[PDB]
Amino acid sequence: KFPRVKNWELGSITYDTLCAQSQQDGPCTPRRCLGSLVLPRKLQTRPSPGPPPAEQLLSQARDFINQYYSSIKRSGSQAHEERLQEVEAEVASTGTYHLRESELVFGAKQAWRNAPRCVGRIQWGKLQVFDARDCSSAQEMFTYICNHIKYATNRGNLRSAITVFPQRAPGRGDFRIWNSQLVRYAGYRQQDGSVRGDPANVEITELCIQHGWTPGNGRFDVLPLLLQAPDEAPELFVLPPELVLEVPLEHPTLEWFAALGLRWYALPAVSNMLLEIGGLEFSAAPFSGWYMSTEIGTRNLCDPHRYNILEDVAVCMDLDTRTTSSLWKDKAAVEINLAVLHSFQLAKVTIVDHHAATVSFMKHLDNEQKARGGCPADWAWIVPPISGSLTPVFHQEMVNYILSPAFRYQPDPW
Amino acid sequence: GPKFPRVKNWELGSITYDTLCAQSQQDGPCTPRRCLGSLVLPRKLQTRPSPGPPPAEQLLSQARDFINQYYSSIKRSGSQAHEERLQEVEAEVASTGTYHLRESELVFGAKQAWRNAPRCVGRIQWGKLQVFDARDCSSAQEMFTYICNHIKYATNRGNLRSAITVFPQRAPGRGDFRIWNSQLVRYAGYRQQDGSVRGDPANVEITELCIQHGWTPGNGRFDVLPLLLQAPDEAPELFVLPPELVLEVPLEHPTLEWFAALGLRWYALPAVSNMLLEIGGLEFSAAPFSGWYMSTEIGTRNLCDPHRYNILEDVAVCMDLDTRTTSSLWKDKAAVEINLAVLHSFQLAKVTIVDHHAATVSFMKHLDNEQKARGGCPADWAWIVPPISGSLTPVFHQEMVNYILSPAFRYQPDPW
Ligand code: HEM
Ligand code: HEM
Ligand SMILES: CC(=N)NCCC[C@H](N)C(=O)O
Ligand SMILES: CC(=N)NCCC[C@H](N)C(=O)O
Ligand SMILES: [Zn+2]
Repeated sequence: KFPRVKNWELGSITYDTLCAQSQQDGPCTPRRCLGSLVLPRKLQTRPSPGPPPAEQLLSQARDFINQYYSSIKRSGSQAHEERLQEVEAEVASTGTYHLRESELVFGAKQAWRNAPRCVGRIQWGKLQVFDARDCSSAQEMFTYICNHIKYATNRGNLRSAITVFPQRAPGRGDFRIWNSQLVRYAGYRQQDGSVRGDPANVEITELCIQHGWTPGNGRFDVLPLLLQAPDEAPELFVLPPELVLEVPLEHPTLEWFAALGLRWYALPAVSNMLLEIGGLEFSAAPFSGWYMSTEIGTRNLCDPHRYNILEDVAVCMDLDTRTTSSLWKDKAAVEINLAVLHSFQLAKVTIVDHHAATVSFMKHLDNEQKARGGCPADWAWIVPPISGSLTPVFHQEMVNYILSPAFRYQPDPW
Repeated sequence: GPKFPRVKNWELGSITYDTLCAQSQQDGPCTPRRCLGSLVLPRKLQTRPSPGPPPAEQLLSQARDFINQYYSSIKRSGSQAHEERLQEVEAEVASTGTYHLRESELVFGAKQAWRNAPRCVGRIQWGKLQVFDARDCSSAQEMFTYICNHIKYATNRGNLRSAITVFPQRAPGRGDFRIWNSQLVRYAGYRQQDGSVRGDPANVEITELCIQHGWTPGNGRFDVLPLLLQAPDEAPELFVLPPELVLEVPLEHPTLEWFAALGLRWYALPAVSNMLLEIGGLEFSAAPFSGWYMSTEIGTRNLCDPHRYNILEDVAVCMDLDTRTTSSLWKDKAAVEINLAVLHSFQLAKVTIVDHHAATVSFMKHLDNEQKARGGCPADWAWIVPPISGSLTPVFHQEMVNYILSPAFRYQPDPW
């Protein structure tokens, strides 16, 4: 039935009745918990060469349309009943249907709201939705992306946004953004298999040079985009420098930090996920908000398989890197995170630290408890990578489950 | 590929398949519909008081399974001794409704239970456990003697040795042997008039329970609590631990001279005493165990949790940090220094302790050993990854499969 959910810091308890609406299965079973896994083994997004069972697509649609009219307090109204028949009509005749701009906006916001792994969902209602379904080329995707970047960036005063390109069509190819994010630093594999730049982007980097991109030779070279229209070879487009806002990293008191020459971009814009709304799939729907300092300061810069700058900083800090018990790792991680915050604030670019971010997520949980009777959340992804139990979320139990609309992982186009 | 959970390590890109979970003979709280893995106490393992003797039928299969595990472990599966031991257990259950374990079987089961603990990151030490057999114990008084003996062997003047003391199993129509305290060593939690708590808020209940049972309470911030030991069908008796036996460590920072003036301290012996030890169906309601601390348990959870000592702000103020803004990362800075203090103080006092980095690295070694020896290892990510510097340790990047294997350590309802 309904799971009891406790907060070990306050002693409070709540039941989750929202998970009841979950119409999609996760990777867990009573025999064993696989919630710690990042990617689904079967919850993928298999091909769309043959239409989707009208039985299925139709129930999802009726449900989403139902969701939409409850949202505007016009359920059972006339428009509602007639909107349902339109969908019924279109599906029966073509095997698919289309969303109205307004339904799309509602759908995009709900997908974010439902994202179990997002700690910044308190902002879910503030999302600028760019309808890019009137797109027929890779060059057009690029203009749309450039407009999204400009708006989202807004000279450092970041504004959340999503751009939705054409939905998937049976038997036809997908519109796709090959890059995992609109802005990423190249990863160049060198001599002894080592890597210059972002090791996380080695592959996308190689695919780019393999399509005519002239590579640079730095640690932070902004990658070009590989946009792809249905059944066509992806096309390469370089982003106008003045559009890619970046932040040079320096430390408040450690004068030498700026020397490292480290930097990060201001816009976190995930572009390889799929947006599903009422059964319709949007293979290319890039979204962006703003960074929470740990994503850069802890993960991107200190992960062993990423920039892994932990030792360089510890050495410049003159710390005892001989033993683990000197906590040189913990000490250096704290200064790098401080530098990200300080640097972003100094440059007047939006950013939120992990304490403020998780405090605001706690309010969101409360808001959702009242609004829907629960909130799907993935603990491992919600608790910050450093100072975990120093934040409120750590001490809060959570229920993870899939609701629709939703953002989902999808296979790599190559 | 393999029809078992695929487990990946994102740091090293390596993959493995857990086949050991197929051996799980009990479900957890999750379902295809929703994951409840973050719940601390999900009504599943919960070994609730089942007074009436267990289905001889259910106890038999659990018993049969354990015995097979045991003969497997000594490489004698299918042997004559195995079959005879099998017939024996079945006879004893048939006539008495329960059964008993041989000495060597108890030692094996104890170690397996630790080996099987999903929430323990120090399981690389699982094969080195001192099992004190106290199944002959017949009084709260004798319980106190064994416990003192355990603490003395386990403490070993700072050179800590892992151990477990096993008291009599639960019996049909009889009271359970029970240790009311959550740990052989806990600090008192005094409720204040203004509403606050002096000492450790985690033990307020157990503190009021000793008082209600005759303990003359103190008024310190670190008062070692007495033990409430309960023999079958009898009110728990009260016992006070000889101060010389309870080893404690004063906390000082290596470079911050004022930290020591804070008067902070902690005991060296971490000894869980309220968990149930389950082996082949038999239930050991009282079987306290101990090992040694991983610095973050003390430095981060005990001293910095909001509902515990919560000393973060006090230390941050002494460090002259900006505690009015979150972006100054004042909480982080203070946590680090406090964890450093704990580590430094134990090393100075020559008392066994391991930092979160060393510990997680050794747990990664343990995961590899288990992958080969059993085809996997049940682990609870949220509990394995340290409360500070999570992604800085190797386990953070290691996906993990969680499931229940038996023998096992389980939670049990409070005796009162
Ligand atoms: C307003 C600022 C926002 C902040 C501070 C924020 C922060 C985060 C963080 C920290 C994560 C985890 C990242 C990681 O560990 O890889 C995350 C994940 C996610 N967020 Fe947000 N988010 C924000 C806006 C958005 C927006 C506007 C959307 C969508 C419209 C969104 C959708 C998601 C999704 C789907 C994930 C999971 C991605 C994955 O599985 O890799 N977020 N967010
Ligand atoms: C030798 C060093 C040991 C270390 C460093 C170690 C460390 C840990 C840590 C850090 C935890 C989690 C604590 C928490 O977050 O509350 C834990 C949990 C646990 N350990 Fe170990 N452990 C050790 C010895 C033992 C021994 C000897 C046993 C039993 C024979 C054991 C059984 C368990 C169990 C059952 C749990 C979970 C208890 C619960 O649910 O609260 N550990 N251990
Ligand atoms: C919107 C947002 N804040 N985060 C989405 C994920 C971005 C990724 N963790 C990164 O560090 O680039
Ligand atoms: C054996 C061990 N290291 N830990 C068991 C649990 C102890 C508890 N976390 C505490 O901080 O007292
Ligand atoms: Zn689960």
